[PDB]
Amino acid sequence: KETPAKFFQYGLTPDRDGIIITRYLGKGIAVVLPSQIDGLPVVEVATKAFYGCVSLVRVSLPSSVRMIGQHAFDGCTKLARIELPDGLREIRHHAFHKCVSLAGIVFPRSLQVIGQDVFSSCGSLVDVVLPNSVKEIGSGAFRDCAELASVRLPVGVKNLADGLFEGCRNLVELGNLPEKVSFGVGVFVGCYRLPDVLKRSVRKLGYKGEFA
Repeated sequence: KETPAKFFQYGLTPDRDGIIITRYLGKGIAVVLPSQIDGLPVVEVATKAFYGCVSLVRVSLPSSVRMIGQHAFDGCTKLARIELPDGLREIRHHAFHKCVSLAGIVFPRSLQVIGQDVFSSCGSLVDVVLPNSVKEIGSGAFRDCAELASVRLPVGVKNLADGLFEGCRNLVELGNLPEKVSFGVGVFVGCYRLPDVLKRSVRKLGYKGEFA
C-alpha cells in the first residue's frame, strides 16, 4: 500500500546504505512509510519529521526503521494508532509529546531506549507494556498521561527516572516492580489513584518522594 516517496523529504544515512525521513509533506489520514526509497531501506524517522501533523490518524512504520528522533510526532493530536516495526531500537525525547489521541501502543521486542518526556501529555494512553529489552527510560516519559491506568515495567529495571509518572492521576497498576530499584525525584507526584498495597511496596523499596 506504501505512501509514495514524493510525500516525504529525506536524506541519506552517513554510510550511504539507508534513507532517513526528514519530513512528511502530505496531509492524509494514514501514512504507510515505505520500507525503501529507490532501493535503500528506510531506517530512521528524523527529528520533528511529523511535527504538528494534526491530520494523521494512523501511521505504519516498516521493520527497517531503527530510530524515531526527537519530537518526531510532537503535536500529532489525532494520531490514534501507530504500527511500530520490530526493528525499532530507540525513541528519542518528546517523540510523541501531546499525542492526545494515542490510546494504546504496542512496543516491539527490539526496543532498547525511551528518551525523556516521550509520551508527555499523551492524555488518552491507557495501558503500556514495556518489553524486557527496554534498558533505558528517560525522565518524565509518561508525564501527564492522565488516562494511564496500567504500566508493566521491564523485568530488570534498575531506576525509575525523575518524574516518570508525574501527573498520572489514573495510574493504579505497576507490574514487574523489582525486588530492588532506585528512585529519581518526584517519580509518583500526582498519582492519586495508586492502591495502598502498591504505595507500601514502593515505600518498602525506598521511595521517599510524594505520591501526590
